[PDB]
Amino acid sequence: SMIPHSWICEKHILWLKDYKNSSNWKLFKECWKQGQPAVVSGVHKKMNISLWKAESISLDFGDHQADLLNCKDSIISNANVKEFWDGFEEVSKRQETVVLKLKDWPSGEDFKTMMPARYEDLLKSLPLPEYCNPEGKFNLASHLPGFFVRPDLGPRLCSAYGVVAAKDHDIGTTNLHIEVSDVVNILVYVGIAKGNGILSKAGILKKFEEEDLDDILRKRLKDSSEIPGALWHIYAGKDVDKIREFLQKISKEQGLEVLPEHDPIRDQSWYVNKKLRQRLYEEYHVRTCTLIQFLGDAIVLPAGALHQVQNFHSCIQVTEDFVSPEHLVESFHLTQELRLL
Repeated sequence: SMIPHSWICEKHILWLKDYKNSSNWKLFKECWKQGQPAVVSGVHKKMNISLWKAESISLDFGDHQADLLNCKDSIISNANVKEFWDGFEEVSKRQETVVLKLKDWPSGEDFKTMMPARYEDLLKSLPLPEYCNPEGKFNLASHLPGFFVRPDLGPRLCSAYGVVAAKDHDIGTTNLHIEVSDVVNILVYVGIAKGNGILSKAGILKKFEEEDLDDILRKRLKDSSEIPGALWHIYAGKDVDKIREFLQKISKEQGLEVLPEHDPIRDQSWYVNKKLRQRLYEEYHVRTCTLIQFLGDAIVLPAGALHQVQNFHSCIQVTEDFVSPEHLVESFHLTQELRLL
């Protein structure tokens, strides 16, 4: 009856250590009720390696044109999809180089229909299936009529460079934002970049080690079988109002503050860098949870939580609005009353 686990971020996040343990949902249930996020590690061991590599995604889907975003300014880049992928692990092939992201490509029904093998593999591999799989007893997603859920309810593939080559840790690959539904975020591929004098795998490990981490996290990082990809900062949903007030104030101390009653959280315009996070804590006593997402880690966030992401290596993440076996009771009404209003 043992479910291997620990807590990280001063007991804010449950770490389920065994993706293979079929009772994970029993412990998750109790922490989730309290609004605690969770991380399930090792999900890449269930997944089909060959579907999720950059090389295979690039080959299979490289013919579809899409916009590339420069993560520093969120302006659409001149780069096309082929040049994006060419630069994923080869810094010399990048447009100082910039941090590009291919966001939500593909996503929603198109992910399901145009990448059906990946979609099938995702379904088979989702952790906490009672809560995250469409057929889960506790997942309402498939059940709620149209009006009550986000219109974009579905899987999303995101791929982006790490910020390391640009040498600019003020860049977020995912800016601070709120989740309208519960979501699970799986890091499915980590690409080590080379070229143009970029810091090596070992130097990037050192860069991870220089962050303010929990003892538990540093220990994980010492394990050469685990591959760290991205740095996350996660906020409790109950702190949303204070964070918004803080960013508005910071916006006013800059220029920026022309428009009245702008919502910097809705705008998705901020990456809250180290200096700002420190200032936020002092001024509002809002704590930052720091996580490192390693390959195979599935980060499970409740509706209302806020987070931002900064890839260090190149990363491919798949997100699912996160469905749910075993509670034909709880989360089979967060899309039984949520497709619907």
